[PDB]
Amino acid sequence: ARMFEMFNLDWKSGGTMKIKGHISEDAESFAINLGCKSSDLALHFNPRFNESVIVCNSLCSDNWQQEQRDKHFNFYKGSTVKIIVEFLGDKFLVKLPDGHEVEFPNRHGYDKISYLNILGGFKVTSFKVE
Amino acid sequence: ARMFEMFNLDWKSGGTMKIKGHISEDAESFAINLGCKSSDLALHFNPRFNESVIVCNSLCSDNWQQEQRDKHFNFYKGSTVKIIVEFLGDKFLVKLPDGHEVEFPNRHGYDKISYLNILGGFKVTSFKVE
Ligand SMILES: OC[C@H]1O[C@@H](O[C@H]2[C@H](O)[C@@H](O)[C@H](O)O[C@@H]2CO)[C@H](O)[C@@H](O)[C@H]1O
Repeated sequence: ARMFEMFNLDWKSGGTMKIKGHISEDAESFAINLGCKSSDLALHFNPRFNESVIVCNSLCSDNWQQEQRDKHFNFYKGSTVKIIVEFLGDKFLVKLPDGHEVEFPNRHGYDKISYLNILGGFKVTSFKVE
Repeated sequence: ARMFEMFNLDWKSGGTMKIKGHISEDAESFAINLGCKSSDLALHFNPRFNESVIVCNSLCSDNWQQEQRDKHFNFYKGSTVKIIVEFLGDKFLVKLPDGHEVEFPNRHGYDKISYLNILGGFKVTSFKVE
């Protein structure tokens, strides 16, 4: 379910967002979604424990686009983790705890991200945006 | 007017929450609301620029209880402000940047808070809950 939702971010290129939180002992997945509203997302970052893969995708009027899969998966159920997202113009970059970077294109050319939600087995304990 | 909403907080007595953010240049008020759901609030903390007062209250099934008004008002439109809230057994203590504390009684004897929202002219930039 919906853990966290924020509206009216005014997050722009050069922006950095730091999300720390607890992954449920029973999690099968969680997602950090960034866009302009629930049905329009620049970045859906979704670690999936069953397939041991991080899937990224974008959502356009509630239509999912073509996903990207990263098999560098060092997430653990029951743990507290820090995820850093950077809004880098033509792409998003997600830095993981092990220092791996997941890169995802800013396909639809957002210049501002106003909406965030976090769903699934992830309880936010710290959030910072600049 | 809804800016930030979290569910499943699992925040318990002895916990501390830090909410720092930017008060809109054109803000008239903002509110930090903590409780069990949007209709049952242990704490509604509402600084109002049109009255220069902080109104506090609790909400019991969409009924407001007795207001507590704090005339100590050192808030400024357009500024960034850090607010700390401590969940104690008898009360919520809200620590303000200038050292003033607002003590609001824990009228409904909550020992767990699962719901937070922030409304109005306040953009969170740093949130932490423990
Ligand atoms: O008590 C919190 C509650 O206040 C409402 O506004 C009040 C106002 O504080 C009071 O002085 C006047 O007599 O009645 C108003 C309406 O009941 C707000 O509507 C609500 O948002 C809360 O902030």
